[PDB]
Amino acid sequence: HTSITLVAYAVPEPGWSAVIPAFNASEQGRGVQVITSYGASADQSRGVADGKPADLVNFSVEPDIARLVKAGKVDKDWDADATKGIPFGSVVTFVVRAGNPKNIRDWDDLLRPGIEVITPSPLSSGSAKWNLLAPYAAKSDGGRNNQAGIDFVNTLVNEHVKLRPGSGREATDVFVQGSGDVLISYENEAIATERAGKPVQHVTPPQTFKIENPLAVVATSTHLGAATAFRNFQYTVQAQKLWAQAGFRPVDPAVAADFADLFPVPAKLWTIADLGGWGSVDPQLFD
Repeated sequence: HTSITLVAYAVPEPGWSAVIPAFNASEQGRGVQVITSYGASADQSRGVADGKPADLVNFSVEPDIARLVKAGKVDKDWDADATKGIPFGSVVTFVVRAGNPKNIRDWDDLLRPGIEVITPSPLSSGSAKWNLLAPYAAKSDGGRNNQAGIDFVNTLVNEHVKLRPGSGREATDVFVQGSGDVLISYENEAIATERAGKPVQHVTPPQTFKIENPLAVVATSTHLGAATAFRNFQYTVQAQKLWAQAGFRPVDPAVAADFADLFPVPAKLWTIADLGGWGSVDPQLFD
């Protein structure tokens, strides 16, 4: 039948590869084959902004959707929904080696002597932006003492980050091969890596950041019938259960309640709204 292409960021594949078969077994999804493309979130956003074929976008951070809106590739209606265009999300977590040999439990543990932190580059990855928003929000109490938030990230980046992988997936790879003592990553990526039999576990710091992964239909697509059907299917009860089962925190309040016992609330869940939204974080960015 028809073919649609999803240009997604680096780590959402475990959920997408579970939802697409369910989509293809539905009335509107039978026959519409979904091609997928995963990579560094910002790199993927730029690709579609300058010609890369796409019928749907699913990026790590909302700015990577706004770039496409600024370029006429994503209609502005994409977040006027009560959903705000966010079908799922995650939290920032510490990926750690099996047994937590170095006993990493909190953000102060990343500043201990000799601890190397694995985290991607904010130029190409949205994972890198979540990974730095959480310690900033934690050490600054959500923008109140803005200086010790910066001063923490300062000491974390300069003295404990040397590798600069392009994406969260690339950060997971080099960490699995043996580089670094703690990898800051999505909770879904830690769950997916653990399940692949890799000898790692994860501890979420008491204060962490709420990851919200946006999804939007590409306006310049010749398949907005199927593309809209594939986007709306994500908010169904079944798809929300599937994302949850894949390790991604669903936005359906009933499914999120059903899976609340596997997606534990931290001591403090910082959100982009706590910092004044992306409108006040995106032009202030660390670098």
